[PDB]
Amino acid sequence: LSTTTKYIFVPIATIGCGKTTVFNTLNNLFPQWTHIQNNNISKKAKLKICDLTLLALEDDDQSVVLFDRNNSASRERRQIFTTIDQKRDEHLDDTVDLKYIAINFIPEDLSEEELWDITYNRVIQRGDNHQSIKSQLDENLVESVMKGFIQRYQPINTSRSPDDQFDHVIHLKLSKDENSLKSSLENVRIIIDDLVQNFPDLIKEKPADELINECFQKALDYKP
Ligand SMILES: Nc1nc2c(ncn2[C@H]2C[C@H](O)[C@@H](COP(=O)(O)OP(=O)(O)O)O2)c(=O)[nH]1
Repeated sequence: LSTTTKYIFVPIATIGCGKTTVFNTLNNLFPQWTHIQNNNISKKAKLKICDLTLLALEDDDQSVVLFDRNNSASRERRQIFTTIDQKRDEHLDDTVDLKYIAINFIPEDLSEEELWDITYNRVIQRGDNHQSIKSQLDENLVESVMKGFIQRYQPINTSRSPDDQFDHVIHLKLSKDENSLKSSLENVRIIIDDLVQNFPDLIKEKPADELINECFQKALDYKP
C-alpha cells in the first residue's frame, strides 16, 4: 500500500535436481505465488522468462516469482540481474523493492560423479520436462543435453559478480532418498523454514506438515 517487497527465487541447478518438483510443491502450498517455467516457453516467444517475471510482479497481488530455469552457468545468473534491473522501471514504481533469493540445488561438497548418478537416474527412471529431452526417444540425446548443463555448471560464488547480487541464498540437499523421505520434500521443508526465519512477512502462516506432505505428493504424482 506504500512500500511492497517482491521476491524472485532463482535456482542454481542442472537437469533433474528437482526444480520443477520443489517449485510445484511450493505453488500448491502458496497459490498466490507465480511459477514461471522455462520449459513451457517457446524459444521463439516474444515474451521470454525475464519479461514474464516482471509482468507477474506488477499487481499488489503478486509478490513471488519462482524462476524455473537451471542457471547452471554464472552468465545465466548475470542475465537475470541485468535484464530485470534494466526493465523493472517499465513495470514497477519506485516503492517496490525487489529481492533475489538464490535456491542452491547442488551442494558445494557434491562430486560430479554423485551429481550425475542422482540426477541422470532420476531422469531416465522417472522422466523430465526439460524441453529438449521430455520425449526420451534417443536416450543418447538425453545424456548429451544433461552433460551440457553439467559442463557449463559454475557453483554459486557470492564473493564476486554476478552472484554477489543475491540478497539471500538457501542451501538445499541433494541425496539419494533415505528413510523413505524424498530429497525434494526435505528441500521444500528447508525453504519454508528458511523463509519463516529470514523473511517472516512473506509466509503469513506456516503450513501443517501433513499439508506440506500432501502438496508434495501432488507434485510428485504429476505425469504429463
Ligand atoms: N526419487 C526422487 N525423485 C525425484 C525427487 N525430486 C524429483 N524427482 C523426480 C521427479 C522427476 O521425474 C525427476 C526430475 O525432477 P524435476 O523436478 O523434474 O527436476 P528438474 O529437471 O525440474 O530440476 O525426478 C526426489 O527427491 N527423489
